[PDB]
Amino acid sequence: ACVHHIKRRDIVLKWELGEGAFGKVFLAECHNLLPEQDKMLVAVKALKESARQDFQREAELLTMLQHQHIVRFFGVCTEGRPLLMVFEYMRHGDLNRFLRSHGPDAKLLAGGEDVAPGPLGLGQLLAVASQVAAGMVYLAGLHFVHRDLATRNCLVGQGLVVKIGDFGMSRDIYSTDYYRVTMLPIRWMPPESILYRKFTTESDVWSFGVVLWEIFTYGKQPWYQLSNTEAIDCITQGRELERPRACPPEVYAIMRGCWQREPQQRHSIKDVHARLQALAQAPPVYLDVL
Ligand SMILES: Cc1ccc2nc(CSc3nnc(NC(=O)Nc4cccc(C(F)(F)F)c4)s3)cc(=O)n2c1
Repeated sequence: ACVHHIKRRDIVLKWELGEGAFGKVFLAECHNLLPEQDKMLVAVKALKESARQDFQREAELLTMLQHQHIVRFFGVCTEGRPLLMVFEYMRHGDLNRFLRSHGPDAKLLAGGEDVAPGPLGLGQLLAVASQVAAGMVYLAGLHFVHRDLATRNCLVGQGLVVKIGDFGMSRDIYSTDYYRVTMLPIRWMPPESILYRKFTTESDVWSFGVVLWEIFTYGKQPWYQLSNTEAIDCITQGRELERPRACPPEVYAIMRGCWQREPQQRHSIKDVHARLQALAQAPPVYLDVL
């Protein structure tokens, strides 16, 4: 009723794209979806079913959260089974894979339609960071706490448009990004979330700090040199991730502003976005000097 509905005959499955424990994702054609295009490509998540409640709850939530830098959700197909969720197709996949595929080792081959060859430049990295921050501003505005913000949960589309999601499936491809106790994204979590199990807007800005670090390391795992327990010890004792090689000091300052140990002392995501956007939009003369 709140959720938009799509007729099963308007979805034509093409092939699989990914697969987790709670579902499979297919590339599909969807007819009569938008006035612009009579036919268009979409990504279809098929539920592996109790789970219908979570499914319907997720659909209601996704419909509410719709915005420029949040993953575009078109609606549901509930006529017969399996229950389908229909999303915008994002051709570059998740931001972590994208970052790794354009690292400091990348050359002409990595070049493409949307992106230059070689490592992503400072200007491109800032544009990615800015888009993610804009998504987190919107969620902060609505008083929603993500709890699992990381580059693996962001998608990258044509023209390097970047959008936040939350893929149940991330627990499968990126299993080593979680500590199993339930699965906790320890490496992305602030001391108050690890110690006291409190998750807030402020724990999300900490996590965004880590996302910024991921971006400027071309998708390396935070604390990759550490086991899960060693990482808990480090975070709880106040160790901070080192400045990435590609990160200018100005941007590392924005990361540190996210990692203030006291939640209330962390900069607001709005301030973080404001600074990163200014930098993303700054002229090459300015950016060449950082
Ligand atoms: C090559 C490739 C591979 C995979 C692929 N996958 C897709 C979408 S898959 C998908 N599944 N479930 C989803 N749900 C979800 O994110 N819910 C959610 C829950 C809470 C909060 C929020 C948030 F973030 F908005 F706040 C979102 S989004 C499109 C595509 O184009 N893909 C392309």
